[PDB]
Amino acid sequence: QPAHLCFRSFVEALKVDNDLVEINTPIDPNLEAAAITRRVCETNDKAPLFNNLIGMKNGLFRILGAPGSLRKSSADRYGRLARHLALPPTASMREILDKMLSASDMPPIPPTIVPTGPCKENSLDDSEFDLTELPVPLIHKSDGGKYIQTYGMHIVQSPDGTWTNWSIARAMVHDKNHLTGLVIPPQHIWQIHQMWKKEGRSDVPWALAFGVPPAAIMASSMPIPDGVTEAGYVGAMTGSSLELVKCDTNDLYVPATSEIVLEGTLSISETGPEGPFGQMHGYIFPGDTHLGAKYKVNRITYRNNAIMPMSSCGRLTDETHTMIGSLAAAEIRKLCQQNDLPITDAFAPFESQVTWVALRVDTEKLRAMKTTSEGFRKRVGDVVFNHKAGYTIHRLVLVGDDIDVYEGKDVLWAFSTRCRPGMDETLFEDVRGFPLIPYMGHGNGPAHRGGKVVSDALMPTEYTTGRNWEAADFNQSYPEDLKQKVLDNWTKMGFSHHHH
Amino acid sequence: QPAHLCFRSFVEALKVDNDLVEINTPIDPNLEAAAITRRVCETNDKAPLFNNLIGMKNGLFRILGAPGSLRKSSADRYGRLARHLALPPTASMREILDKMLSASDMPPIPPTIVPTGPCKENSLDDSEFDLTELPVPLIHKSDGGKYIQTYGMHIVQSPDGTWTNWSIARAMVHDKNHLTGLVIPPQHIWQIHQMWKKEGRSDVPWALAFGVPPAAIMASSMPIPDGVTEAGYVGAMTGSSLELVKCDTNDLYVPATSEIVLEGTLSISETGPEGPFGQMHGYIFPGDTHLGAKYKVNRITYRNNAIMPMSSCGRLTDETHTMIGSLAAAEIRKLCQQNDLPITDAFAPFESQVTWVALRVDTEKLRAMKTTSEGFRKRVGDVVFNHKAGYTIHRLVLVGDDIDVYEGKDVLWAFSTRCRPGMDETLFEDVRGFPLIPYMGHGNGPAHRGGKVVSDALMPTEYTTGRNWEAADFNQSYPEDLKQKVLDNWTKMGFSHHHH
Ligand SMILES: Cc1cc2c3c(c1C)C(C)(C)C[C@@H](CCc1ccccc1)N3c1c(nc(O)[nH]c1=O)N2C[C@H](O)[C@H](O)[C@H](O)COP(=O)(O)O
Ligand SMILES: Cc1cc2c3c(c1C)C(C)(C)C[C@@H](CCc1ccccc1)N3c1c(nc(O)[nH]c1=O)N2C[C@H](O)[C@H](O)[C@H](O)COP(=O)(O)O
Ligand SMILES: [K+]
Ligand SMILES: [K+]
Ligand SMILES: [K+]
Ligand SMILES: [K+]
Ligand SMILES: [Mn+2]
Ligand SMILES: [Mn+2]
Repeated sequence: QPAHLCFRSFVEALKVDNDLVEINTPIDPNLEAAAITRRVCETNDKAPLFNNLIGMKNGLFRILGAPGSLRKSSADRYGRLARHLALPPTASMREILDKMLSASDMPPIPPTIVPTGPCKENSLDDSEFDLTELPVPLIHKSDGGKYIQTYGMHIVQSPDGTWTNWSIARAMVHDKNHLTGLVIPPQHIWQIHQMWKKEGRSDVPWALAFGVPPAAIMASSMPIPDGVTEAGYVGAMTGSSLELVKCDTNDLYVPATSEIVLEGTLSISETGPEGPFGQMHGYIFPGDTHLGAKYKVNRITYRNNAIMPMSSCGRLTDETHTMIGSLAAAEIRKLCQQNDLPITDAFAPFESQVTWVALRVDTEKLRAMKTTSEGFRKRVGDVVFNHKAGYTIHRLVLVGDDIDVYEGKDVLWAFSTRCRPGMDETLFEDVRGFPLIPYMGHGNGPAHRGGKVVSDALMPTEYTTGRNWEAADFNQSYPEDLKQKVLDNWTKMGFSHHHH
Repeated sequence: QPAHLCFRSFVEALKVDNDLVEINTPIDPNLEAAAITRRVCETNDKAPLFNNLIGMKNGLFRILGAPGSLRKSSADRYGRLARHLALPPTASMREILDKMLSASDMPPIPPTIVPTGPCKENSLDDSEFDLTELPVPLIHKSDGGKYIQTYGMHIVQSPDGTWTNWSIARAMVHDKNHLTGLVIPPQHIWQIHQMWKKEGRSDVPWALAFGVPPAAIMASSMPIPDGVTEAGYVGAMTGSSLELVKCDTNDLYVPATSEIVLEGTLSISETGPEGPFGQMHGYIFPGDTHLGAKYKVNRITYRNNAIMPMSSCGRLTDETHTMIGSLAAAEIRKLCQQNDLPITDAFAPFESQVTWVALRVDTEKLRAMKTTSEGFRKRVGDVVFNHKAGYTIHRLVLVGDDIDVYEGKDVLWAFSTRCRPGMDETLFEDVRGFPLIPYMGHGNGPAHRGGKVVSDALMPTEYTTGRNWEAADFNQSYPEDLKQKVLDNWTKMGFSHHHH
């Protein structure tokens, strides 16, 4: 089975890529696995596969850390992401995001139901498992629980059956048969949960699948539109119908090659303690526990020699940056284009802790609009910040055509030199804010509202007659023939490879 | 003569450091020397010494590029700066800035007049030189003139004789015997020029010395206080009186080992076309020529085999960043401390194009002040932005004790995660602005006023009870014994030197 359609095959791809380290000696899930993984993430090392995890019983479980983190080399920097999508490992960010947006004007390819799959190789009923006895990792020393769920896919369906949503949301072990987790607006898991609550008849049928097809975990991390079933979108993007099996205890369908599947319910009435968790902005607030959603687990099914993917998230760079940020940015690009705004490219700079998105403007189109900064800033921010795709993003940086938004140094250059503080900015206080950013939920103002800004790093002539500068750099401040001479004579003169 | 007291010795130090490339084949001063130097600056390579410059006549001149730029290695990153000051080449930025601030509470050590020096080895009177015939570089392709003066020291004295100022300010060749250059408020060259203009009796006696003692060019780049003679300050910092010789045509005194000295006058009445010049923010605005100050050159004196230092300035990283930014930041640190503000450290992040300064706060002292963000922001910004040392700086970022302000990635982390846009900021519109930033002089508002901000990246409990988070990183989210195990087993497990 191809790597993008089967997690087990993905793992093998990473091996073949010389991008895996298999650790076959005992590793403690209490902090050690996550510490190793954190180090990998801070240094762009190879992904760790823990094949000998202290506490693994009856095949539950091995761990793969850093499944969507960065490689060291520039030439295959995003290679692990490319492997989730059948792309060459040298694929650019633009090519990855274009792949993820490609199904947005294609017909969905609905999934295919099959009678069984690897995810049925083993099962544990209500009398045979205990979630407190599994080798669930403690990821950060101050976490409020053992976070089993950092890279699985929650599966919930609208009461009417018409929309089945796949998404990632964190969850931790509460007791032998329950999790607690984040279910917050405007996320689709929350939107669906609200529909069940309003109906008031039953708890929400639920499954959580770990080690799902890599192309599915990437759509899981992406804010595709409301009411769109991720399975169909993945099918369209990959050109193939996903093979799903029915759960044993409910009528939901899980990917046939899922490593591990939990089946049960998301309560419409109960909560339990959840968090804190060391998260995407880089922080843990020890003791900041709050009531979260509560899931009941009725049944576990799993592959032989099951592997649990884990994100040891926090400071740069991990899946919370590479996937959350980039995929939001992709959707924001599309949203802007659909609103007739002249945006060519969007990216969340890692340097911003994925709280900014830089928007590359087609300034020939902008010129034709005959507008102003004030007007244009307002229009862009109203589009993006009133939409779910803008939820995580607190600063939009508008930049002209000379800036590569996929290069943080060039975004910082433009921001610092072209956007006058105050005058070239519009503040948005009456928009939904992202509370998990420290300056929001642990800050000076309302946790859930405002704190957003559009920073205009377009120069004034970009609205009127065209760019009126050249950069004072090697590329722009010297003619071609000279530059090439300089390069050709560089090592001859005594000064100091793409792949590395 | 020691490297910090004699430019020729500095050049030799760079050789011995294996931090020089001597180019003995013909190099064109029309763009080629500057292009090579620009490439060095963008890649942190070795400094270039052009010993064979097309157009050099009668010993005028060789060029040394990138005299204060960065080295490739982390361990001696600031080694060229350290060599200007007799510091070890592994010196930290904090150690360099502390050295530059060290003379601020010491008695000045006034200079010593000597009867001659190397700078008198050769001379050209009013009938023997022509500045248009020298090998003055064209530094960027769109510059408005050939910028002879990018790393020399202007020497002007108050009418009353009490203050002799040393500073760097750009200047370009106007004609055979004149330069034009920037003389702008609040710079000391401008302050002195104004005193002469108000007296109205004569043009300002002037000299411009190139290849001066490296400890003197660093004070030249630093905004020490009004009325303080740089020579005395350099003397105190170095522990030795500087040896100066009298000019031939006026009563000013130049460093005895100056490579090249121009003597003449700065006009109190004439101007001429000046600029554009590819500058510290990274931009040139082709055609943006404005009237500048005009200097008349009466006499040139020079060393045998004279060497002209040159800054090929623009995008990161060159002397405009490493010296302008850092030295301003140093003076801002002191200023804050003298105003009873609990600032421990200041640095201008290169990522900001040296338009920001990050201010590290002693939060135990802050707590004792029993204040608020709003109040504290106002107080800091009133100090800094009403002072000359704050002139170039448009954003102040306040950060707590966990942040190393000398590390741009940590400043960006804190800014992006701890400062709520709008609410955690105070805008300053009634302060002097720095017009050379593009968003000022080529922007939407007044070129000379406002555009400044204090961004408070202190969290709320830093004002009250103490930091209430841990970072979700390897350093803070795992106990010591585990971290050390992980490190000790890193290469055993199969994962991947300070000097590299
Ligand atoms: C890739 C990844 C994604 C998330 C999350 C994680 C990872 C690795 C962690 C490791 C589990 C951390 C945590 C970050 C939390 C976060 C909250 C809200 C938005 C973004 C991030 N997490 C989400 C979490 N979302 C929460 O609501 N809830 C979560 O707990 N996300 C992001 C979430 O998958 C994306 O926003 C999707 O667009 C949601 O899908 P949806 O559009 O609602 O169908
Ligand atoms: C290290 C360096 C320093 C400057 C300058 C340059 C270099 C390499 C360039 C290459 C010549 C570029 C140019 C940058 C311009 C600039 C203007 C005003 C402030 C900062 C920079 N330049 C200055 C220029 N200042 C101008 O007024 N005038 C100038 O032309 N500076 C900075 C200037 O030396 C410092 O502000 C000093 O504090 C001035 O000394 P002072 O306190 O007035 O005794
Ligand atoms: K999704
Ligand atoms: K702007
Ligand atoms: K000075
Ligand atoms: K703050
Ligand atoms: Mn969805
Ligand atoms: Mn001065």
